[PDB]
Formats: sequence, C-alpha cells, structure tokens
Amino acid sequence: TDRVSVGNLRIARVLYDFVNNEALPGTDIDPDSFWAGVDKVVADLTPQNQALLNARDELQAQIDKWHRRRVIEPIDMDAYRQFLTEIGYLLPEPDDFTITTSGVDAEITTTAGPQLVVPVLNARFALNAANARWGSLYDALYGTDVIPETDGAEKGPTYNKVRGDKVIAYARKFLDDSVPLSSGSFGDATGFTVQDGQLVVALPDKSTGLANPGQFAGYTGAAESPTSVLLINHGLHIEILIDPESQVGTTDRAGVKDVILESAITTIMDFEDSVAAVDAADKVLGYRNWLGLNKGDLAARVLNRDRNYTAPGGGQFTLPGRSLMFVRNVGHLMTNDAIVDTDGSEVFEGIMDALFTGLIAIHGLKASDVNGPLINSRTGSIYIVKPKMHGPAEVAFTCELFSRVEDVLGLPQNTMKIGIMDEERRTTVNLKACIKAAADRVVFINTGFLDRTGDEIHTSMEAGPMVRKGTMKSQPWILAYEDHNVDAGLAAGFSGRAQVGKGMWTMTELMADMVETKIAQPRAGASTAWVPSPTAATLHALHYHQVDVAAVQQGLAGKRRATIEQLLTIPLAKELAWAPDEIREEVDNNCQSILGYVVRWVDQGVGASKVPDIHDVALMEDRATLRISSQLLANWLRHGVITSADVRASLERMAPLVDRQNAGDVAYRPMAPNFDDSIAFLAAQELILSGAQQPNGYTEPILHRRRREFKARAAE
Ligand SMILES: O=C(O)c1cc(F)c(Cl)cc1Cl
Ligand SMILES: [Mg+2]
Ligand SMILES: [Mg+2]
Ligand SMILES: [Mg+2]
Repeated sequence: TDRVSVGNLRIARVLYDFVNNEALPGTDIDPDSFWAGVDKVVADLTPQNQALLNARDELQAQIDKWHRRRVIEPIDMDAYRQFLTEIGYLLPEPDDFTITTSGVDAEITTTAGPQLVVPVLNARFALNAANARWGSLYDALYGTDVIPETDGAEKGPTYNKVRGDKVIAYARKFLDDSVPLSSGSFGDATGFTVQDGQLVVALPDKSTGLANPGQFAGYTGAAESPTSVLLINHGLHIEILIDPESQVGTTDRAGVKDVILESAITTIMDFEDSVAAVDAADKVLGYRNWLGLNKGDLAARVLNRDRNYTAPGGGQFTLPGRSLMFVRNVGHLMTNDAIVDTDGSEVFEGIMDALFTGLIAIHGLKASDVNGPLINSRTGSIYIVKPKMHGPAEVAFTCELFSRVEDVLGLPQNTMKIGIMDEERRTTVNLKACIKAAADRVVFINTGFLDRTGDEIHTSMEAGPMVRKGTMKSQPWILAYEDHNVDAGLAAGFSGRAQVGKGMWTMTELMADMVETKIAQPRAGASTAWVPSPTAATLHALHYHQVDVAAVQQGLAGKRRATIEQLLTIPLAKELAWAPDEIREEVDNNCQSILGYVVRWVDQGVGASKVPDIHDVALMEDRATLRISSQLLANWLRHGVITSADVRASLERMAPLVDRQNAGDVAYRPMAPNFDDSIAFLAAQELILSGAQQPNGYTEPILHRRRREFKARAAE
C-alpha cells in the first residue's frame, strides 16, 4: 500500500503529506510528536469509543424486547418510565449548576442572531458563508418572494422600479421598527448628517435625531456628508449606505443606496451531515478548506476584511467582517480508512476529526505569513460542534477526547469548546446531565430536530406504526423536546454565556414563509437558529430586531414547561388513521425523499443541495432526511402498514421522477429503468429494507459503503 507506519497506525499518504506540508507548519508542534500523539490517543480512546456504541446497542435491544413482550395497547407511562430508569437509559437529574465555560467570543456569549451551516467540502459556499456576516437587505428583498411578484412587481431580466420601490419601503419600515426617530419616519428622510456626535436626520419640515441616540454607532465618510450611517439594535448592526449617484440611490428620497444587515454572526463549517466524505481523499479536501479558512487565505473569490468606521465622537474603530467559525466534527459512530491499524481495522473518524480539525484551528488563533493574516477567535477558543451523541457518558467522552487532543496540540486545557447537538432521545431526556458533563467546555446546545425524529422512530420501532413524517413536527414529544431544550440551557445559565439554538429552515425559495414563521424561534428564547444561505441569514436577522431575545430569555428563567412524560410520548398513530390513498401518498413521499438525496450523494459525492421534493418544492436538507424517511418506511413495513411490493413499486415510480428532476445536470446519470445496475437505487432500497437493523437508524454505514462502491466502479 501507500500508507505511512506510525506505531500501530497505517496512515494514508495523502493525509500524512497534507498534515506535514500544510497543517503542521506554523503551529510549532513537533511533527514526530504530533503523530506519536495520534497513535497514543487512538490506542487509548478506541476501546471506550467502542464500549459506548455497544452500550447503545444493549440499551436498544432491551427497549425492543420490552415493546415486543406486551400486548397492552395504550402505553403504561409509569411502567415505561420506571423501566427506562431501571436499565440506565433515563438517568437521575443532577442538582442545579451554572456553566463555567470561559474565554468565549462575544458572538457566542452575547449576540443573538442567525447561525449559518455549510458543507466544508464546498470552498465557494464556505467562503460565501464566512463573508455572510454582512449582507444586503435590498438584494435579499428584491431577489426573493418576501416582496410579492404581484402583477406589478415581477422580476424581469432587468431592474423593475415598481419592485425596487417596494423593497425600499419595506426597509424604511424595518428602520422605523428597529431604530425609531424621536418623531416622524425614515420614509420621509431627505438626508443624514453627524452633528456633535449625534445623528441628525433631515425631514421635509424639521430635523430629528433617534429616540435612542445610543443606537447611533458610527459612520463613514465626512460627518458633514456621510457615505454611510452605522446603527445598532439588540446587539446587531444596521448600515445605511448613502450614494445619490447610484442606480437605486438616484431614485431614493434621501439618496439611500442600500441597507446592510449584520446577519450570520457565526457559521458552522460542516464535516458531518451536509457532506459526503468516505475516504482519505475526501477528508483531505475538507481539511484543506478548513485550513484555508483558518489561515484566511482560502480563495475560489476571497475572504472579506474587517470593516472601518468612525465612532460618533470621532475616534476610529473596526468591526469583524467575517462570521465567527465553528467546525462540526463527525460523531462517535463511523470509522474511516484514512487511517487503519495493523489488523487493517479502520480508525474512528470522530477521534481523527478532533485531532486534525483541532490542529488546523490553531491557525485561526494567529496572524502571520505562515499562519495567514486572518483571526477567527480573539479570545483563544476553538469551537467544535459534536453531533449525534447519546447521553452524558458520551458527552463526557468527547470532553476527555478534547482534553487528550489539547495535550497533543500543546494547547491550554479547555481551549476546545463544545457545541452540543440535542438530536438523540437519550440526550434529550438526560439533557441537564449532558450539559453538566461539559460544564466547562459547552458553548451551545441546539435542537437538531430531523435527526431527533429519526432517533424517535428507531427507538420505538417495535411499539407500533408511527404517524406520518409531516405530522411529526407537531407531535407532543417534539414540542416538549423544543421547550425542554431551552429550559435546560437557561437553567444551566446559558444567558450571556452560551448559545441556545434551534433548527434549520430548509425551504430555500420560501423566504416569505420563512420571514413569517421562523420568528417563532427567537420568540421561544433561542439566541440563534439555523439558516442555509447568506440571503436567508439576512432575512432571518430581521427576527432578532423584532424580538428581544435577551428579554425573552430573562422571562423564561426558572420555568419548567416540559415533563419527562411529555418527552416520552411516543408518536404512535391511532388505529385506522389513514385511507389507502394517504398511505400511498406517504410511501411515495418518503421514497422520493430518499431517492432524491441518495442519488446526488452516491453518484456525485454531494451531501447538501437544493433537492426538489415530490411537489417540486426546493429543500436543502442534509443526511438526517434519509434517517427519518428510511426509518418511517421501515416502521411501516415492520407493522404491516405497507407491503414489500408497495415499497418496490414506489421506488420504481419515484426513480424516473427523480431522474427528470435532475435533467438540467450535465453529470447526472439516470436510475431508471435498469434499477439493479444503479448503485444509487440499490442504496435507497437497502436503506429501507435494512432500515430496522441499522444502529439507531443511522444511514452512514450503508451510504458510505455504497458511495465507496460507486467510486470503485468509476475507477475503471
Ligand atoms: O440540520 C442540519 O444539520 C443541516 C445542516 C446543513 F449544513 C444543511 Cl445545508 C441543512 C441541514 Cl438540515
Ligand atoms: Mg490565521
Ligand atoms: Mg443532525
Ligand atoms: Mg427592542
């Protein structure tokens, strides 16, 4: 082979080289000592890693048997709850505590606003996301359906003044709602000046300042004739750009060219569910991008620099031009043959990710010629989101892993902070303890609701048929799950200390709907929530101007809005819930969902994209959509809702539709009609028919295998 031997490990040459030639230089870490650390950490932590996975299996078998061993139709909750306690699934709740995590940037502790997640393997998207800290409100309004395309404001191949004027009006209104004038409206402004460190806004008949002069943060250009005016509200910046000479400015009553919102305050560069990375070459491509981001020299076109302003008084000052970056590592389950041992066994991927993404992150703490010019964390922290954990022992293990990595890296202990995903049932019902296990490292918790639903289905697979996928988002268990997560964070002292986050808006083209409905998230006390794009970050930023999250959080303090019984309410369908046409509809829906995603993943190594659903609505989901759909169909198969012929026929009907939906794609290769020849189609089928047998319903073992199979076929 072409592997490098280091103790018990045999490292893929492409990885070894990348680390030696690209990652290590500038860190001052001894290369032979680094690799020695890797071998040691992998040797030391692998058994515990394996033990935790086996414990998941042990637990699930007992739940399976408990369900199968009874006939009693409605679930006896008292008995169910004491059973879960007995087997160590439901652990005792620790006493009240407050997190002690320190050295955390203000973007995480304090500022509430949109959080962007992007696939790290896409250099363009990662670059765009990093730059999405600031975004044009006008572009976001003009370019989406937030402004209706009425029989008067329809987007053409060129600028529509009717549409533009509506964009302007909408933004003027946002200004009045967010930074009110002491009298009158921004809609009647005729100019801006800075007089005696005070913002002066010219009306037709008077001048006025702001109701709160403190919202005035600064300006650019001459105070007599500002080029722009900087404002602030709920910790987020708003910039009014002034340019009468501009295409839009000339039509504007105050010469305003645009309104810029501070949008994506933080971004998560994702190595997990939004990417397809099944071997060393794929991991390296991701590691190299994360490196470029942390050095500040990634280009594909370049990262933005910080923003220069003049304080109201006259001093200069500067603001971050880039989103503060987290990285999301893979979780505890998978191995990757990037490194194998002597036996040829693959090394745990989560362990590797912590070592390599952690090493790379050192560059984001420095600014030089070898380290690149750009800084990520000014406070000295590295932010790692850790997905798919099941319970406090698994959280503890990640923290011990980070400690071991810190030692290998020569970093202070607790440099490596943890963003805890609450997306598995055993974490949900033990959340307070999971937080305690990371009490000196935790910088967020977040409800990963799609993975969570997949776990919900798989955990109770033997209980009975589940409700339909669309119904899941309004079931009692998930609404309690959402409220419980906020309760736990706040009680652990997250306000002012750590983010409380909610899930991804997936309908990329439904921006009107997003602006209308996603406001529920900060209203529920989430200091952040996920958006899929810079445009969506800008629009979701509107919500944080309308909702005072800090005040909302203050008011939820001390309240306990979900019981353990509510969390434990399994989403079983009532008897005779569905007509046969509705059953067929749900099957087709889920099969299309699986095919649509699996085809891009297996054939093109794409893990996130705009996939049209069965009704051609554009969704940008990640691998979790596969977990839910495959588990639901497996559940329906298992309890006799549908037959194996039903499933095959739906896959066979949905496949040509998926093909057609991908018609504008040069590299696309159709699944229909030779289904046994399509690795993609068979992967889809395998996810379903083997669904009930996958550990906690996880799709990676099958997906990875099938993607590796596709790459191997392609290589000849
Ligand atoms: O929920 C997630 O983990 C997620 C992450 C992503 F990066 C994207 Cl594009 C979509 C989702 Cl649904
Ligand atoms: Mg740097
Ligand atoms: Mg997830
Ligand atoms: Mg307010």
